[PDB]
Amino acid sequence: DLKSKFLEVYSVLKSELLNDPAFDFTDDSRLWVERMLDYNVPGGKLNRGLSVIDSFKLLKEGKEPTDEEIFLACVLGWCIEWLQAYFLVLDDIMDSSHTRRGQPCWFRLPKVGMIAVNDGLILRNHIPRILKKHFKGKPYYVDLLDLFNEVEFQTASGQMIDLITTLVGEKDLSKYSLPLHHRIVQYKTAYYSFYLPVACALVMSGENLDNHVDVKNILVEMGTYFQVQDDYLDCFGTDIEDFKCSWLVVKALELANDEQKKLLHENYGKEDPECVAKVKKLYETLNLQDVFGEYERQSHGKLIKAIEGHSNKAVQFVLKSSLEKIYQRQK
Amino acid sequence: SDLKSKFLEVYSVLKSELLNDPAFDFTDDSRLWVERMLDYNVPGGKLNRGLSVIDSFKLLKEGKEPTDEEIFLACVLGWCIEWLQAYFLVLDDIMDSSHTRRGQPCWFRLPKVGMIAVNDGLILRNHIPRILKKHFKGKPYYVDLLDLFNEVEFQTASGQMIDLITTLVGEKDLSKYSLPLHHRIVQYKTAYYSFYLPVACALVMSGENLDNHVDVKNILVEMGTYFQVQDDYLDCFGDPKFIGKIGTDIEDFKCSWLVVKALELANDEQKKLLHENYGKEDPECVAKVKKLYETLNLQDVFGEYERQSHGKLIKAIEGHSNKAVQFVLKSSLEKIYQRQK
Repeated sequence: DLKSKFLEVYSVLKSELLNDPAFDFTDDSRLWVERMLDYNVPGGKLNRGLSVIDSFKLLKEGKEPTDEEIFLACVLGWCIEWLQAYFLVLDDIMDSSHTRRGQPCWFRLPKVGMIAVNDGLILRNHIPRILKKHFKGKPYYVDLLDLFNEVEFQTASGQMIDLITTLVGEKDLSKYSLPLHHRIVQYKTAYYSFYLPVACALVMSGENLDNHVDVKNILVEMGTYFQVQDDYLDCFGTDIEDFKCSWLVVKALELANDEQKKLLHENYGKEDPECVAKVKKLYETLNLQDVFGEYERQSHGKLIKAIEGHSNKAVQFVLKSSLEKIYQRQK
Repeated sequence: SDLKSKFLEVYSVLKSELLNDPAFDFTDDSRLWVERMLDYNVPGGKLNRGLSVIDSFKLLKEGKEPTDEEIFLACVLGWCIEWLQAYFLVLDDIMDSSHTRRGQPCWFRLPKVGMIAVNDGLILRNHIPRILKKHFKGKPYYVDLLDLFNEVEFQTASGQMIDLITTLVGEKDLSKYSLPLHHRIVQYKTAYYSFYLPVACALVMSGENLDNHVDVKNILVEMGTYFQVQDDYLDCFGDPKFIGKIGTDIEDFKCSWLVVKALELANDEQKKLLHENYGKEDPECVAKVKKLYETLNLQDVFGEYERQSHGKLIKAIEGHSNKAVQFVLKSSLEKIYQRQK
């Protein structure tokens, strides 16, 4: 129903981009861009993109959204998926990764290499082209541009602190802390994964985003909790191997004794299954599955009370639906 | 100079504002990181594109003295152009596996940076909206600024794409290289951001609608194409002391204007000579290619191209109905006509 229409809208947007009047395409560059698009953009699960349409429908009370609206919401969802693909291509380059969704990373294919860097740029610059094409006549056009620019800035800044914390500070693991993890996760994932889709739906609904700081705070907290879920599922996956500032290692560094904190310092993300076995058993000995369960339900309580504090029924429906889609997930 | 010093003072102001940005939770580490990256990559060049914004705005302000506030806003737009260029240059140095820029190691070459520089490029680009929002959000031409910068960035990235896939992908047949492909690469990769964008910023500040200045855009794009032809010529026949570096376009198998004109002017033996020497590093082949350029008299062909381009541009410029616009375009032309650096 909606998902099929979303993929159809992908085909529409790709056609428009490959007939863009701002660039003089030839067969070579048109085929290059179309292969790059098909390899990097539509292959994911597209949850963030479709949540735009979901949120827009719930904010239109319990009524029917029209046809234009459905198309527009799909276009904004695809803008979010384009943003994510743009970040992922460059992240795979920076992480020297090999595989994504079971296929080689874009930059790993022999005819691309570091060209993929520029491809990342292309992906990002497709978002204005799309927006201009479908929202230039709308009165909230500039709000869209400001929203996407600010969320992109925040995601890049979160990636920066993740990079510097890890690669520039794996001397002392003491560095990893609970506020540092919270900040990294809030800026790198929460704004674009949870705030941005609902903010798109709100802007389309005619709302001023400056009157919805409550919604933004709640969604940022919910995204932090989502990424904690991700950190937990990576181990219970190469976070330990990659010396990442995971929630699990941070909680372990706060709950262990001097001997177990010595164990962590002397076996964290330093190659070999050996080293990765010791970390997992330290996690078991501290019973980090019960700490994560307690954190999980406690966060759930926080979020539901905060959500029921809001004065708009549709907003409550949106936030409650977002929460239950991830509550006690295994994937 | 007076205005260059004021321009660098405006850089300091913009950097302070960016390091106190309310949209991000800075700590000592990331604030020092962003400041070390900004100072290393943004203010160290010649800032010609940035300062041309102020020059163009003052030329368009026929008759009525610009305020200090207007000069500051023009400086801000010039710095946005320099930020865009810095972002592109950081990523280009990564893609080209370069080693040094302006006599110092490339940002990604420093041991504590490496591939972090990729994300640093992103940071640089996303500084441009932060700056614009900070200083122009209340202006009625704010959205025109955003559209201008987004579209020029799209066109620059696309020009880089066709340059990369022309040079790197496929086999390395030198036949593909042609004059239309060179024109397309050069127009989209350099001309829009180096020549159109500064003047367009000055025009937007003047209250103009850019949709009524397509002629200006055409003239500036053609002028930027001519500028990059000059750069291609000087990369081989220029002076390394005056330019700053030694040109390696022949080694790097670039779709230069010189090799294209050589392939259109040579005979079968000289085109085979070109096929068997262009694009390898060792100076024997480079010297054969350069002396072929000499025997083909590519210097005099370039001189004739330059004076034909000058005549064309002068005629097109004097076709325009606004004298201030004509002054802007002629000032842009005479700064580069017969330049040596």
